[PDB]
Amino acid sequence: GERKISRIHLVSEPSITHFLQVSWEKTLESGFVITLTDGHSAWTGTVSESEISQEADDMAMEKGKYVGELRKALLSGAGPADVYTFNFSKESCYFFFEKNLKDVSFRLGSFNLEKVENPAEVIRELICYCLDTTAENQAKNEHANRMAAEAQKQVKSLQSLLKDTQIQLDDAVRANDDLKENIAIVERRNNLLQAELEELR
Amino acid sequence: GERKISRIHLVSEPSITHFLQVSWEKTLESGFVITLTDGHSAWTGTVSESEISQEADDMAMEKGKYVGELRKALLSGPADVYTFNFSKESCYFFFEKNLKDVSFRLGSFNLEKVENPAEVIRELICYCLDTTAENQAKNEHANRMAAEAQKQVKSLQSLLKDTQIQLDDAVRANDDLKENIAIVERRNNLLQAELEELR
Repeated sequence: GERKISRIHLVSEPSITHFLQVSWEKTLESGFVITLTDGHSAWTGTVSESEISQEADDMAMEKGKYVGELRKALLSGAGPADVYTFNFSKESCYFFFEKNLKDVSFRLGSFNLEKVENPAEVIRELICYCLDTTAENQAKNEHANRMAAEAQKQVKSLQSLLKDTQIQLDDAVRANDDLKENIAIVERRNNLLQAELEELR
Repeated sequence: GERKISRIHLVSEPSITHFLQVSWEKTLESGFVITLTDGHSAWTGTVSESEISQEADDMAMEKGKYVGELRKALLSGPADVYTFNFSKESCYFFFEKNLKDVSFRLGSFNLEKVENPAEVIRELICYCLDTTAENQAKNEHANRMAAEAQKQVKSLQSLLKDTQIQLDDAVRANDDLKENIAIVERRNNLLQAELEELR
């Protein structure tokens, strides 16, 4: 499947950066695993397709749009706009977040995240993912750069060749115009000469 | 400065991944800070310029070559060329280079256990997220440029062929025209000749 790891700010624990890892198979709508960690402990919960539907109708908003909101809130980086606000109770292990508008805010979602017994394993796997992804993109970046450089050389050569050929074509066209002019002239002369000869014979 | 985070396996804990974070100003030779973590605890030590030089002379190895070995061992080849050992009791960390039929001690330093491992780990994760993001963007951009350039190549090739077909056709047409000009001009010459004979 695929995953997105983001920096998150919890109102309840405001002085340190927390990390939110969300993973899903093909789409977020199919359901997803959501993990929260502070670099020491880790809380994990699973949200099902039906639970997404449930949360969507509790707010009387269309399911698809709600999934879009889930994407913007959970899968992106929270900017200065402060559109979304995040809270987590370590007692109830309940994770809830609001959307902020002008002059009003409403709860956009909430889920239970069970404290894991193996936080270090989760953290190691997370870091490993980041390392692997970096490596993969670095290799792909080199190949892409190789291909780009090669293609760019070919582009310059092809530009030159195309231009030269275009010039030759223009020359040939002008030549063709002049030639048709001359054939007309010479054929007209031929008619007149035959005429002269016939009238004199 | 600079930083490199690498995945390593400790001989004492073979199935568990540890992370080695090495940071240095301009070169590894200047000295470096090294942190080891298992995602729960963290150990940190500092290696000085002089300590590197000393260890190099203790091994009767040339300074540059030893620094090169340190780079390959700590910042970077075939699997398990280098092997890592750490005692959590004595906080003694040593690493060897392994060859066929021989292995030698490459380096060793003391790492004090930090009281704030979570803070260290969070900072490390933050760095990883940034680097991952940067390379994702950089790769994404690179693919855009590559795809664009290759598309341009194909389009130009196609366009070149079409233009070179048009040119060939135009040239042949001109050939036929010049052929005809010659023929009719010959006829005219003969006709003028007749007229002259009749004058």
